[PDB]
Amino acid sequence: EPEVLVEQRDRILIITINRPKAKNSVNAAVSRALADAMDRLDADAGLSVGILTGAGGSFCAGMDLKAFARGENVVVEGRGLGFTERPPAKPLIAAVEGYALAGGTELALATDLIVAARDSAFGIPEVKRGLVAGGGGLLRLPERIPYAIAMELALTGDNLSAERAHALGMVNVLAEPGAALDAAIALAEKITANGPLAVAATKRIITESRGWSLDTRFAQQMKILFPIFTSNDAKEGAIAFAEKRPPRWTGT
Amino acid sequence: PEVLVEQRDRILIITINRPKAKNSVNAAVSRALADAMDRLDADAGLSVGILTGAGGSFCAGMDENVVVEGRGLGFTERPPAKPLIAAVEGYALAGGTELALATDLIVAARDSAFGIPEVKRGLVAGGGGLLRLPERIPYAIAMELALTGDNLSAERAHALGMVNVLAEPGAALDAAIALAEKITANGPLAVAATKRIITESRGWSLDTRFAQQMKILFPIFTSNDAKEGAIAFAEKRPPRWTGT
Amino acid sequence: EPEVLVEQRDRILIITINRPKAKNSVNAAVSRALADAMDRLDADAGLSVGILTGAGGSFCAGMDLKAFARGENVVVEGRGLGFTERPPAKPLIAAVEGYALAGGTELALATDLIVAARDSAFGIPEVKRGLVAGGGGLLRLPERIPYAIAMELALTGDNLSAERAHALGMVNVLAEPGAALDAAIALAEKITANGPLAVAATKRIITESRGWSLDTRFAQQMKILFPIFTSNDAKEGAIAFAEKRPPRWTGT
Repeated sequence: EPEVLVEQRDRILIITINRPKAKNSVNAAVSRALADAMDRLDADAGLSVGILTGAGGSFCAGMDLKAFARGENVVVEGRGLGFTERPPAKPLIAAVEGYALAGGTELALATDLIVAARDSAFGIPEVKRGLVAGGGGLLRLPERIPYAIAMELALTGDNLSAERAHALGMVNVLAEPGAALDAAIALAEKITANGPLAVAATKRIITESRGWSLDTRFAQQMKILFPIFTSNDAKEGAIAFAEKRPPRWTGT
Repeated sequence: PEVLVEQRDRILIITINRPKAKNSVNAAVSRALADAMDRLDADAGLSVGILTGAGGSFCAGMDENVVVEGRGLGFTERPPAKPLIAAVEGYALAGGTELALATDLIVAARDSAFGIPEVKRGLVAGGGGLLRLPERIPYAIAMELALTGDNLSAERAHALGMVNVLAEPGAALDAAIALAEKITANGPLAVAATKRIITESRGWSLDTRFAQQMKILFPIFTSNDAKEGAIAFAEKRPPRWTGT
Repeated sequence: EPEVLVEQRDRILIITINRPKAKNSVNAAVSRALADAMDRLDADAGLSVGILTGAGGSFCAGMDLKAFARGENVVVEGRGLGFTERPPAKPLIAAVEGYALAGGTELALATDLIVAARDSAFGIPEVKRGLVAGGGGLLRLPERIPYAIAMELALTGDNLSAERAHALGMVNVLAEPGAALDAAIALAEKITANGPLAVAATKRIITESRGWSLDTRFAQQMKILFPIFTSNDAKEGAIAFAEKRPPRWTGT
């Protein structure tokens, strides 16, 4: 059985970490296959949105430390844990059941949107074992929830419940336990109904803009806006609306 | 006149005045907005601006040279130096949301709504909504709103810390004036320096931030208002500022 | 009678501003003794976490204006108001009773975590007196709570209650009035149970990462992670977890 399963439903790619006996921990096989799945997602013109999930009712207990200690290529150059260091250009949704701990919280945080079972949990317990979270949890956590609560979780290693992460605005949608994938699919479909060149460019600006100075950010944004103004989709969106009918996207 | 301007002691009230087009921005509006922000920043007897729209709507979005270079849609690309409060009624969608975000403080009717629907129509929000929404509410909720194009209610924007004040429908301007009055009561230079530091510090490195700040602090130490504030407090009486 | 009390309780350094008379405001003696205590915290191998508090029902009323006016060296070069310009490497917790105003709010913000009494208050009223908060409150407050609320508070000068600062995510823990210090100690102890090199690097990464670009952040982080991989504590964490017993940390 593949250590990561990949399935297309319409224009959504569903990516499932499949080591439920190892609590979906990330070895080199998972890390390469996540990497390849994101490549696939970005390259395939028939796809609009990715969804990341774990098999068997749990998202991911983190990095496979045994595999790392033995020497597998778990943290891939320019990619990290699967894609922690190079997320995909297209929208990516985490669908979380059970535990998303350590590297697993890091994978969730590397996505754009999180849908989490009401009974699921996150955390970076690394320090409790004399480790440090190095898959970007320490870079992204303080950017998703209040700085001091991120600090607190990082230094204590305490769990952060899905409901608390939703209250703090880290988790976008709370689902019925067992129903996270379905809710993430519903969310993915809303995004998929939108203009794909506009969606991608919109994600890029949100993401990159934190690195842009006050003085330069409008000009940097404009370089990304520039192909939108003359895109076929931009003209279609206006035509359809004025024709009072649904839009038809081509990604051009 | 497609934009009204009034002075109320140290407050400037700037009213988009085209309710027929749901207060959408044309070149007259845009140029007059920019004109009013410059007026706000020039007069040392003004401390705070308020931006509102006439007749139960704030601004519907973009309506012809509407986007003044170096300034944007009225002021989206160079907001004023001084504090600016949006007073929101009805729909503030698309470019109207961007106008609201370009202000510092948002006072909104409890029945008003925000949103950046641009992607639904194969467009991208270019007036700063994508730059500012993620600064104002949690990053992932901003991402969600941007990619889906869904509305964000005034009550939810208030819960997320983007709307400073919920007001009764029809009363957003009055609440905005009360908020402005709480600010015009404070030292004019110290208020202005306070906004400047908060704004610019976003872009200062940890190793330079205090020295960068000290440059702004410097004339406050010797300002007449600093002495007046000290004199007024011991004397247990209200301060009489001069903006020097 | 000394103006800053410093007490060790096991691995916790407790630092008490001791000028209840002057509402624990910072003159040059308090300022230098705060810096000395932060130096002691970082230098002492038997120390893991600091707690900053104020004697007598109040945290700190801010800079001592009478001291500043008579020309005392209150704002120490390279340190600021005690440590506002140079916080310590080890974790630091503010334990807040009564008022933490003006420079007092800025002291609390220069810590990593805030434990506040349910009836305590924060704020930066400077502008009401024609002054400007120069101890970092204008730098840090918009990093702790929603940006436009930070903006609002700085311009109006309004108090922010402990309950509101907690709802906003600035205060980590609400304590019983009069028992802020004990709740800070319990929080310190959770952090003290964790691996000291790992905790120190964790705080470091969270703090510094705010200034690293997207395309350099993982490499800058790696520089800090590097000695964690081969530290004796990472090994001790594994062995202690293997043997199902408390880890015995060495800081190596």
